Amino acid sequence: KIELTFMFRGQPQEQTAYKNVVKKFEEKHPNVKVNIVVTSPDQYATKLRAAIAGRKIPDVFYFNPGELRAYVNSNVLLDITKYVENSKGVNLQDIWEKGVNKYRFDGEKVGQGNLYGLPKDLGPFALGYNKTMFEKAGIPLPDKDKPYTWQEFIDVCKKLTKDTNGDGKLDQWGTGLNATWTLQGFVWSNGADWIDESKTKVTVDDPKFIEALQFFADMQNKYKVTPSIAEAQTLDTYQRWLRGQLGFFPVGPWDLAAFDQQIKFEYDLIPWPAGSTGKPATWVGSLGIGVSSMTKHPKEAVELALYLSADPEGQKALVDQRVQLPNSVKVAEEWAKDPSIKPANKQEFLDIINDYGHSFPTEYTYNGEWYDEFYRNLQPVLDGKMSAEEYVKKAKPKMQKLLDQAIEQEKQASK
Ligand SMILES: OC[C@@H]1O[C@@H](OC[C@@H]2O[C@@H](O)[C@H](O)[C@H]2O)[C@H](O)[C@H]1O
Ligand SMILES: [Ca+2]
Repeated sequence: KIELTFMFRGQPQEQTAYKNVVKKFEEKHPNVKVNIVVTSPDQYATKLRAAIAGRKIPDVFYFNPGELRAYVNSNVLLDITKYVENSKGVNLQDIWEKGVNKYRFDGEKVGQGNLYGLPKDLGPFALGYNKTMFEKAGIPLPDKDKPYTWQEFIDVCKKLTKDTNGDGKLDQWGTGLNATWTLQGFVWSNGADWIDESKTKVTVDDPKFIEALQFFADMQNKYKVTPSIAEAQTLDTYQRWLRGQLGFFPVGPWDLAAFDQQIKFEYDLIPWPAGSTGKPATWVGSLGIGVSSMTKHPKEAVELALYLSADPEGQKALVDQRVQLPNSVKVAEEWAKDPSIKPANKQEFLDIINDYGHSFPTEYTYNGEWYDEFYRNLQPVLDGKMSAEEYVKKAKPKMQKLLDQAIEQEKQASK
């Protein structure tokens, strides 16, 4: 007799996994029916923004931690603190503190106070390598703890780049990294960032940032350890990694089901190569599961969010279906130590969460438009048509104006 709308995003395997777990929820709560609105990851932001613009908000939905403050100011998210406190034996204290705290807001700052969402997951973005490829080539395996230097990384990528079937054409490459998701680690491990410590000034014109961005573009254009521009257009590097054509490619826990189904070679996880700091860097993603401020059924809505985030049965089903690592810290630690579950070094995921992972810069700002503008016009750098130095000088004032507006608009919306 109760109906909830649950809006979310995922790759195909994730959609299937969450749809299955929602059916489990419906079995446990036969009086609640959940109507699903699901999109691809790239389509999600536009569809959720449209729902919010029309004040027709789904009862339960994924959202970006960087939107928390804005969503609170516009009364989008219900304060679910009391519903969670009164809930049957769930203890958020077993859940990653870093995850829980992204969705707390005390009226002034994120990280403390009332709960406005529950963590879907934490998403450490690790580096994978193709072990089959290394062993066929006779190249010593990467170390599981000590990062390659950038020069060492290029050296091995060059050794992996070859014509394996002897037809005269390269058909295997060291890597093929997507700047949207992998530039951050090179920037951060080189002691740079998109914005300063105060999170109010754009710093992409830092020589350290420029060096990292130029090195990144140089993998394709100068060192030539990737498929060509045309080859990547023909078949993107994610697909080429699945087919066993690339030595290195990132791995997130959300990839594991897809990789189980499609990857036939052996692969394992390693630290990212490190720049001038000598310390590896990468990001830890997260999404929140929120409840509409306007929902007619707040108890049931929070029960669904809890079932996906913290309930041992709901969580076990998600982890079993290989679309995330456990939200419970103790369960995650035991998971990582189980050698029957691959990759062998899935401990690297926890090392990222605990030690060397960072947040996206937009998690700190009121909106992310300033950062989207950096990426919007980045491709000529990546394809060698414009230098990193020339681009960041051009982009910086456009980014700064947008960041300044985010800062101001925060002041005006929180009155
Ligand atoms: O394109 C391959 C895909 O991109 C990387 O993941 C980035 C991002 O994170 C998830 O939340 C979204 O599904 C995805 O677009 C990974 O390399 C791979 O999943
Ligand atoms: Ca060939």
